[PDB]
Amino acid sequence: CLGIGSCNDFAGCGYAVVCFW
Repeated sequence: CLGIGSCNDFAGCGYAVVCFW
């Protein structure tokens, strides 16, 4: 849940660098 540009943090909330999916 931040505004970067690789994958998603926790189900629709925002972005992630370390990919949960």
